[PDB]
This record gives sequence, structure tokens and C-alpha cells, in this order.
Amino acid sequence: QVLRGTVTDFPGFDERADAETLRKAMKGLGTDEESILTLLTSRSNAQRQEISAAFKTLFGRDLLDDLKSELTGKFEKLIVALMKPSRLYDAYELKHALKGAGTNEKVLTEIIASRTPEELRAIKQVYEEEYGSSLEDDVVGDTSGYYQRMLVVLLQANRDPDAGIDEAQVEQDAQALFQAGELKWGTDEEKFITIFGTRSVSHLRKVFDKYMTISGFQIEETIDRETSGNLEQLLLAVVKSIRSIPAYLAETLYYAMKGAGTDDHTLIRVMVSRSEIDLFNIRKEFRKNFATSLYSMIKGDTSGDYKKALLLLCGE
Ligand SMILES: [Ca+2]
Ligand SMILES: [Ca+2]
Ligand SMILES: [Ca+2]
Repeated sequence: QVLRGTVTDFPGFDERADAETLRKAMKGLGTDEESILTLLTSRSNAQRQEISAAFKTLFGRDLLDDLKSELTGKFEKLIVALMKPSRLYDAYELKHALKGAGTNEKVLTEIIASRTPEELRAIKQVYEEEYGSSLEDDVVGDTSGYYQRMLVVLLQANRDPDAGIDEAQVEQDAQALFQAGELKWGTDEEKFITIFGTRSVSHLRKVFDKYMTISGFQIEETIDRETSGNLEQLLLAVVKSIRSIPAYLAETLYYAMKGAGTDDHTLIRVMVSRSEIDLFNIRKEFRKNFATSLYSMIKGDTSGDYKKALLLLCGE
């Protein structure tokens, strides 16, 4: 289970020639979108910043501000996503999502639950540097209920480390979840927040299997039968992530492409934020769990230059 991405540092890189290339495309009458998507999808996020710095030092124009004006549509949303630095991306998505009573809970659920504690320690700091208040403070403001209490548990980024499997704790946690689920009629949601948010990944992977043999249900089936709403999605999101993170994002991409139409914001977020992390593992678990390739479903659910950059980001 080696994590590798689909986009690496382009060999033979020049900050200035690529800046001059992106200039002529946007300069003049109209655009040359194929010259932009080929450049951006074949350059790493670290290289994309050196081109942005050389673009401003050469012409005195903001490369990001010139892309929003020259482009539009779904192609505009994907291009600016690749431009945002990896250090700023996850905080940028949580920023624009956490806003208002119509807060998109899926973006909060997908990012906070599938990111390692070390990944979230950098997210909380970057959120406070670029923006005003704290990520945790802005979460509880536009959130409530047990769904809020689970979000801040994960935001603490203090999960137990992997350092051995405890048979005694595995059997008692599996019983405590059973003694808070099917047996305890109703639901004691606080017991699920403590176990699913604190214990180590290796410990919970063995609690999931020990819970199955003492109850008969998988840990995912008890969650849905007892919980509903955003709390049900948060519990299932951490469980699928603890089992395998690339397997969870592969599910988030699969269900974003079928329905009445394409969830373009979700497909852009996952394919970009993991393009240099574990996107190859995502498409590996994608051909395994759904009997089709990511390159195929993007081919038939997207159009124009917007699908060209998505397929180059996939890599055949
Ligand atoms: Ca132009
Ligand atoms: Ca019950
Ligand atoms: Ca569809």
C-alpha cells in the first residue's frame, strides 16, 4: 500500500519559459485553453508556484487573477484549484464551505475525516494565518449537535498512535460499541465519538473485526441503523478512512459521477488535493470496487476542455 500520485515535478523545468507560454495564451484576442491545461496538469503544484512567481516578476500581472478573467465555467473552477498551493488548498476549501447556515457538510466531512492528524495540524494553522479566526472556532459556529462534537474531536489531531494491538481494549471497545448500539436501545452517540476519534488506526481496524463477530453486523451497518443526518455520514466517513483512506476517496469520486449529473465540485476537490498524494491508489481501489476505471467515467460524464485536464490529471 504505497501512496503515489499521478503528477510529479516536470523534468527540465523553466520558471520563465512556462510563464511566457501562459502569457501568450491569455494575451491577445481570446484564449488557448489547450496550452494552459497541458502546462498546468503536467507541472507539479510546487512548480506551478514558481511559474506564478515568474509570471508576476516578468509582466507585473497576477497569474491567478488573469485566469479567472480569461476562463469561465467548470474549466475555471478546476484551473484555479491546481493553482492554489497544497499548503493552502485544504484550508481554502474548508474556508469557502464553512460559511453560512447552508454550509456544505460533505466538504467538511470529506476533508476532516480523511486527513491524518499531521495533515490537520497544518490545516488549522494555515486557516488562521490566511484568514481571521480559527478553523475549530468557525466550525462550531455554523454547526450543532453530535455532528459538531465529532468534527472538533478530529480537529484536535490527537489520535492515539499506532504502537501495538491490545486484545483487552479491542474486545472491550467492541463490546462498548455493541453495548451502546444494538443492546442499549436508542443510541449513546458520545461513546462512538470517543472510540472512532481517539483510538489508533491499527486499534480500530481490529475493533471493527472484533465487533463483527460479537454482533453479526459490520461497524458500518450499526452506524446507519442507529444514526441519521450528517452524524451518520461523519461516522461512516471516518470508518471507511480508517480502513483505507484511498478507498474512501475512491467512493467519493464514484458517487460524484452518477446520478442525474456530475458533482463537479467534489470531483475537482478530490482529484486535485490528492494528485500528488495517493491518486494512483485511488484509481487502483477504483478499478477494484466498482469494476471500471476512473479514466472511463470521467470520459463519459464531462465535456470540453474541462475533461481534458481531468484525464491528464488521471494519466490514462
Ligand atoms: Ca485574450
Ligand atoms: Ca438501539
Ligand atoms: Ca451522471
